[PDB]
Amino acid sequence: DIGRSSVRPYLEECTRRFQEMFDRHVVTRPTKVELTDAELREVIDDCNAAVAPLGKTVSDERWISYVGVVLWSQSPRHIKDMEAFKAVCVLNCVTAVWDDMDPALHDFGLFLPQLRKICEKYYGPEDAEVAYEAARAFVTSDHMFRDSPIKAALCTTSPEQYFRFRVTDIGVDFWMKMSYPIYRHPEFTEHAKTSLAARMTTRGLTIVNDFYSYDREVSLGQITNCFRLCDVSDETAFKEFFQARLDDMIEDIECIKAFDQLTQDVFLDLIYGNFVWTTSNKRYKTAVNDVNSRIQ
Amino acid sequence: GRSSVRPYLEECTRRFQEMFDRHVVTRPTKVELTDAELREVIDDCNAAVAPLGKTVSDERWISYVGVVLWSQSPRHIKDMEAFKAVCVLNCVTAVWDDMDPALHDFGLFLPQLRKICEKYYGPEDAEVAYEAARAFVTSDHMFRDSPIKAALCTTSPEQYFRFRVTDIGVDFWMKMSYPIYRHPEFTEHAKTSLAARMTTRGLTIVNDFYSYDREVSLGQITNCFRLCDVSDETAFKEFFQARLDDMIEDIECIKAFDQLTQDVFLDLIYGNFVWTTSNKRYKTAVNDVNSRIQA
Ligand SMILES: [Cl-]
Ligand SMILES: [Cl-]
Ligand SMILES: [Mg+2]
Ligand SMILES: [Mg+2]
Ligand SMILES: [Mg+2]
Ligand SMILES: [Mg+2]
Ligand SMILES: [Mg+2]
Ligand SMILES: [Mg+2]
Repeated sequence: DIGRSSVRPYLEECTRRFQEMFDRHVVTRPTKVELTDAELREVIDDCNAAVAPLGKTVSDERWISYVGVVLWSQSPRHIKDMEAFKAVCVLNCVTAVWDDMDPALHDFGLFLPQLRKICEKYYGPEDAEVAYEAARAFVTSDHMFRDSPIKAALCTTSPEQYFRFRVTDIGVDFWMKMSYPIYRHPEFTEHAKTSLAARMTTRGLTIVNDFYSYDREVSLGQITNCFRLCDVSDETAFKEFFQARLDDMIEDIECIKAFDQLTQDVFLDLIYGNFVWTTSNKRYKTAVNDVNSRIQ
Repeated sequence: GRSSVRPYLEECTRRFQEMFDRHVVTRPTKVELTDAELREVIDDCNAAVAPLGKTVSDERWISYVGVVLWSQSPRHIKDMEAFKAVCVLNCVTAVWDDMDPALHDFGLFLPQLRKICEKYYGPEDAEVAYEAARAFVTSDHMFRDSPIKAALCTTSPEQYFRFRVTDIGVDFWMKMSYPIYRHPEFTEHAKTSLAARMTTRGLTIVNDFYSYDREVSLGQITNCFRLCDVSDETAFKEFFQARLDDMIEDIECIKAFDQLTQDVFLDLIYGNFVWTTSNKRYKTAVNDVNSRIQA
């Protein structure tokens, strides 16, 4: 129970083992994108404008905590479109607010038009439609699976059922479909649109996020977390589960290395950069705080 | 030795059927097209593949189209124009799947896919259907001799079925079939591809078993039974049971979806099995309705 309410006893060791895995299997360190003050302010003002119809104010410190995943987990050496980068910054942030909101305040009529306005600001006409549909599908999925029997079944049955749910629910399909304009790389664009890009990266993103967001999520009655599949109060069982998940991440990373050079660079910067950001995000460091609290 | 699953044909067919009777129960049913409807479908198919220069016989079309007739969910059909579109799109992209890639002319074929979608679908639905068709034929082409395909199909079942979510065409299927039903929940699962991911393994394991002999003889590697030594009876049976286990788990989780959506999901998997066991394409290594379409 309370023994199952936290992965704190494993925090240091799992962090060390995560990093050791990346040093061995990815090697290349992720890179932080440095926005100018003008760029950061533009992103944040677009974020505020988009969530203002929903009546909640979001502090700069909160936005900065949301945006760090984009700053850390894109692929700076391959960036060609900084407008598409800023779009991903904004879209990520405003839908992370949605992910944190009480569903009672999920106003599709007010929010969906703001998502379209973002896409139309930053993307060409064709890209705007691809990014928008993926944003729409992400916020719709997050809404419709709150207290759903489907989510309960897919999250409590097996790791295979759980990660299949997370391809969409964690947002990585959305991410790939709004991020391919950053790179203008033909192969990457196709893997993004088939969702093979998302499926290749789902476990490495999800396992890392689930470990560090476990304590917050169980305190909030949130069940979408693979470590609820094991008794985290049982050290031996946890260790076995955790090794199985490292094995999952490793197999994925090695198969990702079969993709073309630019595509695998982007895929691996995403997985490894998310890890680096996750270990520095105060959202993931106490059960409830001013940057991870539920938005009432 | 590993060239054939023929020794297991009878047992595996019986066990598939037993599994379905225990876990699905509800039988699929065949859509009966009128003569005019079937002729409209076949005319559109021929018109679409005509620019590619290879004639396709009525018998071959009827072979391709059976999967749509058997694997939709007739109780819930509301839009027979969308149904006919799925018939045409399935068949013409099946021809593409059988073609030598030297014959893959995107500039001639892609506008034929758009013309089909624009005939049968509303404007939003036509874009969704067309994008999925484009994605399907581009994937089939770009993976024909790709190291990515080798890596995903030789590493583990997990990597293989991940590749099949697109390659077998099921994501395509869901995104062009939701208009048949106009069921709001089904439409969203189609668009997230959750629908496709729930049904991939039950469709792929069946198709792989019955297309193994043909595929191995053409040097096609996209088949999960190449992950086991099919010449080792003990190893095969262990592998085959693990695949039955996968289908069973998927089906039991599908039953958590809403009633109509799960009817559609399970009719797809079980109807595909019914059609596969009566399609002559899946009965010899090469015959006149499964031969490679070479240049
Ligand atoms: Cl949750
Ligand atoms: Cl193949
Ligand atoms: Mg979430
Ligand atoms: Mg969350
Ligand atoms: Mg989380
Ligand atoms: Mg194929
Ligand atoms: Mg084939
Ligand atoms: Mg096959």
